[PDB]
Amino acid sequence: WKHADPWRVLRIQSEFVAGFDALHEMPKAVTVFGSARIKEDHPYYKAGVELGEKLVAADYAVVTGGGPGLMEAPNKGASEANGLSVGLGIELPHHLNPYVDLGLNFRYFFARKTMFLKYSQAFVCLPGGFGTLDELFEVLCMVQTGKVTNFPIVLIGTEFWAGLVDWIRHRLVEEGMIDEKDVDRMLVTDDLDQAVKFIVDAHAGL
Amino acid sequence: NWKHADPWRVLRIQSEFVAGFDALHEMPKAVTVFGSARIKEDHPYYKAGVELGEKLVAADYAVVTGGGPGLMEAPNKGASEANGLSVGLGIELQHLNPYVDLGLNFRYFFARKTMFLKYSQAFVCLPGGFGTLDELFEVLCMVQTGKVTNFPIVLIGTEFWAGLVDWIRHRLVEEGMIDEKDVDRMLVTDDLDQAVKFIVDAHAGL
Amino acid sequence: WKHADPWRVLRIQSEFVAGFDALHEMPKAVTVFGSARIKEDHPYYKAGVELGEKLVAADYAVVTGGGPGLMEAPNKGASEANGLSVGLGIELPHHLNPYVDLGLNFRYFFARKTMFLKYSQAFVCLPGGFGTLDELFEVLCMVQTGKVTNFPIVLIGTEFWAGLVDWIRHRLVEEGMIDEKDVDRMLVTDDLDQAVKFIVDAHAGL
Amino acid sequence: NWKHADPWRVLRIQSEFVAGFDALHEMPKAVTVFGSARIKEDHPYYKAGVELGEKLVAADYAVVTGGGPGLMEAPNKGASEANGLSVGLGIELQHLNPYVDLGLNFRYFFARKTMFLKYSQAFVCLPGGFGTLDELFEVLCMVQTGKVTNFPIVLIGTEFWAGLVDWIRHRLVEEGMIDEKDVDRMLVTDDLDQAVKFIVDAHAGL
Amino acid sequence: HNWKHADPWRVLRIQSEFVAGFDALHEMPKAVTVFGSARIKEDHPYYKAGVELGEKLVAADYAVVTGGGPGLMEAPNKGASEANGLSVGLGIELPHHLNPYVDLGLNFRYFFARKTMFLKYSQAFVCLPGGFGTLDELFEVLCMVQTGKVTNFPIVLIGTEFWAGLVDWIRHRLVEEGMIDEKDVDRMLVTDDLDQAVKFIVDAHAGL
Amino acid sequence: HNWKHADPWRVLRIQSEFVAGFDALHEMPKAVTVFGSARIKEDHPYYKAGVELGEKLVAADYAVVTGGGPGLMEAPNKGASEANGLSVGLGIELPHHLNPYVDLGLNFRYFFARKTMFLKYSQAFVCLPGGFGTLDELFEVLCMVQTGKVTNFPIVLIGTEFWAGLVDWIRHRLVEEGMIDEKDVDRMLVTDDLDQAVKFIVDAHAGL
Ligand SMILES: [Cl-]
Ligand SMILES: [Cl-]
Ligand SMILES: [Cl-]
Ligand SMILES: [Cl-]
Ligand SMILES: [Cl-]
Ligand SMILES: [Cl-]
Ligand SMILES: [Cl-]
Ligand SMILES: [Cl-]
Ligand SMILES: [Cl-]
Ligand SMILES: [Cl-]
Repeated sequence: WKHADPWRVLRIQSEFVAGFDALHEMPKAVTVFGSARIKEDHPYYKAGVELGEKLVAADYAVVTGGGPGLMEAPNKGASEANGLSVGLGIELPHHLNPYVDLGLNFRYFFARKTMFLKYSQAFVCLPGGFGTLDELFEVLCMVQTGKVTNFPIVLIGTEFWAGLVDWIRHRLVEEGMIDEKDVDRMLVTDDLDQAVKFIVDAHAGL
Repeated sequence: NWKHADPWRVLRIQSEFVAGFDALHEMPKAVTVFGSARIKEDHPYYKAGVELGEKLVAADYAVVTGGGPGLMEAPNKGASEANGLSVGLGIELQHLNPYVDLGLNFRYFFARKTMFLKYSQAFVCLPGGFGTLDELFEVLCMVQTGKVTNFPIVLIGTEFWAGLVDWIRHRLVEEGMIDEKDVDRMLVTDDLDQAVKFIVDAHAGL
Repeated sequence: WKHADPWRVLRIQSEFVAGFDALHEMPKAVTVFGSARIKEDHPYYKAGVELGEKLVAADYAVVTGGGPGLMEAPNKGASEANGLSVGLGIELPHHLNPYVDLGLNFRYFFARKTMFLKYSQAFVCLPGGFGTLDELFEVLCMVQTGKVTNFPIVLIGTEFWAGLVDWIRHRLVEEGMIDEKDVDRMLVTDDLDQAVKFIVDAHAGL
Repeated sequence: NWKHADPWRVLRIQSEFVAGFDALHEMPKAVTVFGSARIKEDHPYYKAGVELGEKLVAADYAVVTGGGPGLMEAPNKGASEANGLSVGLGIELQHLNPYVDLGLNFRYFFARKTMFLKYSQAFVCLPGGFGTLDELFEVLCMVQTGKVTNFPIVLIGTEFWAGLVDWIRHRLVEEGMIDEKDVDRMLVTDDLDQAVKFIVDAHAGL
Repeated sequence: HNWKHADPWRVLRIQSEFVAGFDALHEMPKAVTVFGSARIKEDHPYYKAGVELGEKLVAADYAVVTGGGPGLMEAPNKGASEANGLSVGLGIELPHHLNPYVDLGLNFRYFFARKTMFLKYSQAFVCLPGGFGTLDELFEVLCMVQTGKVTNFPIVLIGTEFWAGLVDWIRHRLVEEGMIDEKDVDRMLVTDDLDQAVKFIVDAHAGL
Repeated sequence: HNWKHADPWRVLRIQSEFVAGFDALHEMPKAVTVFGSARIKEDHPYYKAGVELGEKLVAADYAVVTGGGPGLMEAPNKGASEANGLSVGLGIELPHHLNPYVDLGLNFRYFFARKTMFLKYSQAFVCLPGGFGTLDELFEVLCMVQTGKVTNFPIVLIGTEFWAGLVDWIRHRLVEEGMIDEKDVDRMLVTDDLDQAVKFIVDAHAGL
């Protein structure tokens, strides 16, 4: 019965109840994603740290998936600036980083994803792999369909993201897969103050 | 406003899992096919999705789509007209295309997505926008992390997908954000029988 | 809605699902209770430690409420003998001891109590206060009513328990509140080998 | 044997909480009264429980019991015959005594117990066996830990309870397992108006 | 609360135990009762002595009757049973069965009924070392011998070193203060020699 | 995919922008277009120069037309508006509004339509320091002056130090290699004196 569907449905539920209950009081927040593999002496990591700090300076909780690399970097920045640093972890066949103040673990991928969208009001993507891209395209869809509103999307690293963005222009816009505004609405930058200000300005007057 | 609050959200989520697990319980082996909703029937990508549907049914697979128009309908048409099993898992936003034999409509994005991974053993991406991309990188990340196994990923459209693949293959691999096998494992092709035999072979002996 | 009954019922459920799921694989076990206030240099604590070790030597997991004092003592004994030491903690207006290997935290008192009874097959009470006595009388009731069977109850500390046992004889038996066997079935001892053997012997042939 | 397995246990537990929260939703202020089920109507303890029921209703309380015979029936009779609100929360093991105006039957011990703490603001213990003792030390421990507040505890029967109180007061206090106020706070008396006024006073100004 | 927990039923239960005991033991052949500590284990010298005693009693054609429990009650039951003699156990029901060497077992709720059966259906008492349960039967038989309620009822203590201090106190204090007469104590044999014990019994029963 | 994303609709949209622009600006009084970097902030000396330029242009009875964005487009709009002159902004629609000092604003999707409106409805160009958008308009007006498609159309660069290296290259390299004639470059004024700039324009427009 443990692996059968009746228990499963109950377990799924149980995980949604737990998540919603533990995050119910969350203040305004930004979710930051990026590669788990990048090390602490890398420029992207330094930026992630600086991004953490500046978001807290703008009164935002920082939410990440709680792993190492470019999840750690923004948690570290936020925590050491004495803001609220949240890590929403996932059980993988593959542990929360030491800079997560409010740590949650999720068994179900789909429950954890829902949390990011329900308890933050913008996404910033530092450079990453498939996990980062999975989140980026999900939120681009949610914005495009109106399931979330006033939800800024920012990409950090111009060198890094250029190829993807060019392809989405050069091919998806050109072929009518998306509207121009679906890609245009994203900010792509190397400037963290402008990244934060872009978020503040889109959230001004709620 | 109980209708927008958590207790009701939880019951609705449960209701959706239950309805999908019940309806999909008996599913034989299957392939999920993704692609842009906006492409019309006289387009070559559409004609290709009809023929893919047909060949998948000739290989004894059920064909699963998101249930909408365009390149979700094409494979449902192919599969349907070949007298195999055609499935559409819609999202509430419009109705299921008229070539769905087994239809379900989901309100929750994340619930629908789960059902693709649970009730099919391969993903084929026809050209598409952000909804297709979102599904592609979700599966790439499930394969990468071992959460699914023997789960082939095919992209149809060499010209369309080239530039994405080139960015992945050069940005992500070179910066060390994925391993080279993580991208090489997927098939990129315009040859539909080669796509099907790719899938068959990866499922050999189950 | 958070403090209202619909969410509450869902939360209650969620906690039962989580507990049953995490303890489902438990091997045979004994629950040990006792005072949280007793210190590590006290005779009762030494006995609790020795009790831990001997239960593991008889192939039993040791389950406690995970707090300090005479919960810690049996966890320590069991853990340092490389057996399975379980701590089932409770959120109080009042943290698991360092010798808990499998630690769970419960919001609901009634869910945590159910766990002790469902995932152990005997109770041993070291000397304690009201929390210990609450558990002792609950299990005495469950045995008396047949809700659990082959469930040995042992009290440790002859000097300590004498007054209570004498009163339950001198008054509850004499007045017909309970049958003689309801108190007689308990072993009261200072001898830990005999405490363990009493449990082994009552569990022999399942 | 789905009927003894966890999925069904969970649904049954939920069903029981829901049914109790629904039926008890509107409860005015109340006292729970405990005592042995085996004492008959011509006994003085029974006569005392009838008069206690009556006086509780004269003080504008509903009277809550476990719903069975003996010293659970006596207060239901007193309360009932004085035209106040008489409640019985039975346990499945037999039926509710005939003086219950508002009856519910529970299969789960732990669910029933919760409802006493949630839907009454004082416990009175007539002489009883292990079921009474179990409830008494549960409330003692809730009061001690701050989980309930302004929650008076009265024991009726000075002769009957003396020896328990003397053991507590000397063993537990002297060995440092409880503080002296933890036992002094309860009232032990044969005077029923003194018992009621004890409760009224502890609830003064709500 | 219950009829069962009140004097009318208690009197019926009492009667029941006398009846069942008198009925089951009525036909007993000649017999010795052996008492001693329930706590001693099978590897202790006393245990081994108890086994040999049961064996020798049966070679003298006696049934061997005990309290039917463990330790130095089981030992003489073992001895007797394994020599193909009659081994009897009259147990007392206690919180937390008869030992496996008892071949005619009865079980008593009432200590006082059980104690009557030892005096009525055996004709000698032998006390291996023991505690308060043993000392209880000893002083009862001694008072039954002194009052004449039993006649020709030899009493033997085994373990000279174990018993010496009790027997010295009884002589130096009870005799000297006139609480007993000297023959009330001189008539017990105290010895370590089991053949002498059994011979004391045989000889005491002979010429009757 | 959409009618909207195809050439028939594009041609209609193009026509629409010319029509709306020709319609709205048809009545314009005499005007100068000012260009310069969108990136400079309001505390920079160039910004302050831009404000003063707008003020002085309006005192010479010119409307002041800009690209309607921030930085050194907003500065002359501010100058002009706050002197009670006509301040015009012809914006280009870009990912991520007209500046708040624009009092006659239009917004263009098509860069090429917008660039036509600057040439058709102003009679002088002044370029504050700027980047590639600025240099683009400069070399277009210069080519329109050299080809005779506009006449009596003065061109002024502000910031002698900023512009010197461009103007030196144009003389030492384009003239010397015969790519332009020397008057094609000598006819621009380069200066830091805003009254001289405005006087160069006035004088160039006089006696016509
Ligand atoms: Cl798509
Ligand atoms: Cl193709
Ligand atoms: Cl009771
Ligand atoms: Cl009383
Ligand atoms: Cl003894
Ligand atoms: Cl000896
Ligand atoms: Cl001798
Ligand atoms: Cl520019
Ligand atoms: Cl200047
Ligand atoms: Cl000058």
